[PDB]
Amino acid sequence: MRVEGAIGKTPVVRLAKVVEPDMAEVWVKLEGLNPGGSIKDRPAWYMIKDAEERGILRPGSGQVIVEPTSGNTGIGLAMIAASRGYRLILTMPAQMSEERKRVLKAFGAELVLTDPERRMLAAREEALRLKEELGAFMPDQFKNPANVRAHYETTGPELYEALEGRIDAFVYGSGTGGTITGVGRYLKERIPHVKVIAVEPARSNVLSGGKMGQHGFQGMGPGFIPENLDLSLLDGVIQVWEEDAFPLARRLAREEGLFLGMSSGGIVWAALQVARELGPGKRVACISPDGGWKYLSTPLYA
Amino acid sequence: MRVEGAIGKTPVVRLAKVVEPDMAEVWVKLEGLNPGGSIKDRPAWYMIKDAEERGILRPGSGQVIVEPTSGNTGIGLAMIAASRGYRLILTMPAQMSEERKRVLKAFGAELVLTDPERRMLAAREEALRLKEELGAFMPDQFKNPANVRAHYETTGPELYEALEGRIDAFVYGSGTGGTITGVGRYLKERIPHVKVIAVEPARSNVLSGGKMGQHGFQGMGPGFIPENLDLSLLDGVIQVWEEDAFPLARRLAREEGLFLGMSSGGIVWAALQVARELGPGKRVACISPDGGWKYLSTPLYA
Ligand SMILES: *Cc1c(COP(=O)(O)O)cnc(C)c1O
Ligand SMILES: *Cc1c(COP(=O)(O)O)cnc(C)c1O
Ligand SMILES: CC(=O)CCCC(=O)O
Ligand SMILES: CC(=O)CCCC(=O)O
Repeated sequence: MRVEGAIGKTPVVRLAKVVEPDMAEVWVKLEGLNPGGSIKDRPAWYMIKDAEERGILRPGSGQVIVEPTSGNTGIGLAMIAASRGYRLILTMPAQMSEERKRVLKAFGAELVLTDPERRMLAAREEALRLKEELGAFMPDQFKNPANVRAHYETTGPELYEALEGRIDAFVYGSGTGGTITGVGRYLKERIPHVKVIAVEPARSNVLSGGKMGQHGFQGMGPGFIPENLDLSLLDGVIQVWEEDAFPLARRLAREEGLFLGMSSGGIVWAALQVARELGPGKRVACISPDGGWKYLSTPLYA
Repeated sequence: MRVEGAIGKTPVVRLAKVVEPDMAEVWVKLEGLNPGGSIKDRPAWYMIKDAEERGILRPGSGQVIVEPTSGNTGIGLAMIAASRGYRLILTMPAQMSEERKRVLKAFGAELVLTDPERRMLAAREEALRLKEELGAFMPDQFKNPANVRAHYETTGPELYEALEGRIDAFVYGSGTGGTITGVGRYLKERIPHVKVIAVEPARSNVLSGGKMGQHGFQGMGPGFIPENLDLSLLDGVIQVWEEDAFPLARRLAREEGLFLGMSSGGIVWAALQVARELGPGKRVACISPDGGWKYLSTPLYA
């Protein structure tokens, strides 16, 4: 079995200290336990695997893959690219941590820095150009149906099976929209009354009607509605503030022994609120995108 | 399920690019995918669990626990102490990464930095001094049989089960000696011809007859023979040099998508030497204690 085969089958834990007596049960799936350290392993592998299936990519060819990403997707892709013999090129703002660059380079990925002023736009522009020049494959994580497909085929099934189908609400901090759509559809088909609740930064509450803005929940709250996010699935949206979430992430590490990432703090915080709403005899499920290792420099853990 | 319950059940992959055609199959169990990020999660839980079983510790008591460690053991214990409500104190050289201190403190552990020049010697003395003035419990990872029992009860079964009981040689870079002993006994009770081969830094070849010395394989090579190490299980000892292991560690990440730790580089290297001696058809299994994440600022990945 290759590294990709080790993707998924992550455990789920039930919170026992940060919950309150009248709360519904709260379960968290630890995606930080994937080979690449995050939930992106799934989408990364599926977008490339799908590309192979369609005859766009040929394994061990050295073919070029390019994607504009400054987060876990770049890591997921670098890991997969390294395994299947692909030449990966990632575009990103120069403000990128002199820490995150090292891991990406460790997998042999090529990093192309872009105007820190233009940001996401410049990164995408450069990636598109490279796509054209090198005739490379571009995942395009926000529009790629294979992103959703990964969670519809693995993440969803895993969560449903591990929780014996006893799920009243599913909570997630949407980023590319793939996880909530993927898991969302899967659970809906079998638990039609299940409530799918999205979570977004209060400071960039585009799903609530608000407007884009800076926020510290790395990995989620893109500042717009991506093509991969199916709104029809949502039964509500919870806005989370760094002021409440970070302290909670600290309680999680300290009291539950769960050292999770920034997006996790907001997501679990949301799950907790949904848990108060539903009450005893109900089970709320959510997902921890990644661990707290890559955020030791943020005020969340400094 | 609590965090401690999400420990283990780690995947095992087969190398496909770094091996040669005249080599036996080479399988690697990824212990970096445990909640605490390393193989230590197991002995950490077992030593604590054993203490609770014997009535030395009651969960949520806030009872003080002390242990000298500048590696993964401190992290696993930190996670467990946080999960079960215990007050952990760790002693270690003052050098210590600042991020490494941040992760331990994220779990609420307390740190005591000792004399850098005298390495673990100073930490050990400072930990004993604390056990004496506070009446604290001390895991004592090098002498505690629970360390061993953890691998004899989970790691071993997992590996045997995952490889269809087909294992010709098991290779491992002994640290506390718990893993090679625990897994070793397990395998040698079910596979009459299985060869258990220990691995140690050439620069601290205590098992080979040489004397202890400074080396870069963090996590293994204590520079002495620990109680937990059952020498009667060994069928050989391979010495490894960083000049060999590190380049390979780099190759594993770039060619197999396996971003592993320093000790993993030396262990895998030794595994290939065995894989070649045994020849094709045969199966060699070894274990990757942890991932590359914590070593991005070391000459291994910087
Ligand atoms: C990808 C990611 C998310 C969001 O999941 P999507 O499937 O992209 O909606 C949240 N947090 C982190 C840290 C992520 O990497
Ligand atoms: C603990 C450890 C080892 C050695 O395993 P033992 O079970 O202690 O023999 C090797 N490498 C790393 C990184 C470790 O943390
Ligand atoms: C909503 C996001 O910012 C997603 C980032 C996804 C990534 O590139 O890891
Ligand atoms: C033999 C060792 O160096 C062991 C290190 C185990 C520890 O992380 O404390």
